[PDB]
Amino acid sequence: PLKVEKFATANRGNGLRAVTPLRPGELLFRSDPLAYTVCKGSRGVVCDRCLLGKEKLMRCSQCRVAKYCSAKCQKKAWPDHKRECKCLKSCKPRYPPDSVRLLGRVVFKLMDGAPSESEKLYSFYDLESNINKLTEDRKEGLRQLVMTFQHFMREEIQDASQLPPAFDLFEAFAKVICNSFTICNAEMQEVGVGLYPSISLLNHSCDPNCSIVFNGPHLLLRAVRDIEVGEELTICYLDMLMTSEERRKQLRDQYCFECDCFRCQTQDKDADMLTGDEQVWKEVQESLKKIEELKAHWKWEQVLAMCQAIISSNSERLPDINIYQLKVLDCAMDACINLGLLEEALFYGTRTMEPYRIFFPGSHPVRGVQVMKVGKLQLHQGMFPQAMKNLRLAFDIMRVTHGREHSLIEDLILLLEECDANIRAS
Ligand SMILES: C[S@+](CC[C@H](N)C(=O)[O-])C[C@H]1O[C@@H](n2cnc3c(N)ncnc32)[C@H](O)[C@@H]1O
Ligand SMILES: N#Cc1cccc(O)c1
Ligand SMILES: [Zn+2]
Ligand SMILES: [Zn+2]
Ligand SMILES: [Zn+2]
Repeated sequence: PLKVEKFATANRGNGLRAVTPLRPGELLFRSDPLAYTVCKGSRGVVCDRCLLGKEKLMRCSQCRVAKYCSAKCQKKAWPDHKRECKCLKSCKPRYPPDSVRLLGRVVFKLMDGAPSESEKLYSFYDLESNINKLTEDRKEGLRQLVMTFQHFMREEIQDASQLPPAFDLFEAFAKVICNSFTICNAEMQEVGVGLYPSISLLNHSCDPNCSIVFNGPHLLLRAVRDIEVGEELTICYLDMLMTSEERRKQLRDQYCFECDCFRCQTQDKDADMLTGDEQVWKEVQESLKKIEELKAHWKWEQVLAMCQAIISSNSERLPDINIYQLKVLDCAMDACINLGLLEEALFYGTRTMEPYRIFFPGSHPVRGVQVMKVGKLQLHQGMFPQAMKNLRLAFDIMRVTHGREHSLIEDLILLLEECDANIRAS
C-alpha cells in the first residue's frame, strides 16, 4: 500500500501528494534508476555499476571506457552495457556528453528490458518536456544533442524501428533536461546521473517537505516534515547555497518555471549569503568554477592549493557565512579528508558548522553528512565529548534524511557506539 499518489496540480503539472499523514523520516518510495551512468569527472574513478570508489578499477576490455570495482560489478553491468559498449568503442577517442550516454541507456532499457519498477507511478513516456516553453537557444542545443546521439549510437540504432514506438529524440532530450537526477555518493560527492521517472513526479520547493538521498544508484525518498493527507510532496531541486537570483536563473534555464514561494518573494537569506566585500566574493565565485571542476575530477591536491590561497589569503577575506567562502571551506575540508590531512580538515569543517546550521534548516542530508564528517574527525583525534555531541546531531538529522535503509546510518551507529564506549571508559 503506497503512502503517495500521483495527481494533477492546479498550476505545476502533475505532482505527488500524501495518501496518509506522514512524519519526518518516513520512507515514502524507493527506486533503482530506469537508466544511469557515471558522470564525466568520476568516469574511471568510481565503479560504473555501483558508483563506489576503489584504488584500482578493472576496465571493459572491449570498449575500455566502462570501469568496475569487481568482477561481480563488471559481469552484472554487462546486460545494460552490452549495446553501448559497441558504440563507445566505435567512437573510441570521442566521449559523448553525459546526457547522450544516459539516453542511450534509456533506449536500450525500453527496447530490451522488462517494464521497470522505476516507472511504477510515472514513465519516461509521461515525463514533462516543457517543449512549449523552450527558448530558441535551448532548442538549438537540443538539436545538437540529437545529432550527437545519432552519431554515437549509429552502430546500434539506425532507424526508428530500433527506438520505442513514436519515440522522438528531440522530445526525449527535452525530458532529460528537466528530469535528470544527480547521483551523489555517501560523502555527497556527485558521481552520476540517472532517470527515476516515478520520483520525477515531485515538484520543487525552496523549502521542501521531502528529501531524496542516494545509496549507490538506489534512491530513497523520505518525508522531512509532518505532512497532511492530500498535501503536495516537494523536494528542493537545487543546492541550498544559492541566492534567490541564482535559483531563478537555474529554475528558468533548466526547468522552465518561475518560483512564487515565500523564500523567493522575500529574498530569504540572500543578504546574509552575500556578506563581505563584493569584489572579493566575486573573485572567489569566479575561482570556484575551476575549484569545482577540479573537485568533480577528484583532483584533491589541486583543490586544496586553490582553496588555501583563498582561506589563508594575504589579501582581503570573507566571512564564513558568505556562500562562496563556505563552498571553498567545504571543498578544502573534503580535499583534506581525502588527502589524510585530518587536523586541517577539522579546522575547515568546524568553521562550516554554524553556516550549515543556518542554510540547511530542519533535516537536510547535506548537513547531516557534514556534521557526521566533523564528528568523525573529532572522534579520531580523541575529542570524545565534542565528537559525541556532533555524532548525535548527525544521527538526529540522518535518522530523518537517510534512515535505516541507508547503509551510511549503520556506519554512523558504529561511530556512536565507539565514541560512547570511549566516554564510558573513564
Ligand atoms: C517533470 S518534473 C516535476 C513533475 C511535473 N510537474 C510533471 O508534470 O511531470 C519538473 C517540472 O515540473 C514543473 N515544476 C516543478 N516544480 C514547480 C514549481 N514549484 N512551480 C511550477 N512548476 C514546477 C516544471 O515544469 C518543471 O520543469
Ligand atoms: N559531442 C558533442 C556535443 C553535442 C552537443 C553539445 C555539446 O556540448 C557537445
Ligand atoms: Zn562496483
Ligand atoms: Zn565495454
Ligand atoms: Zn522559491
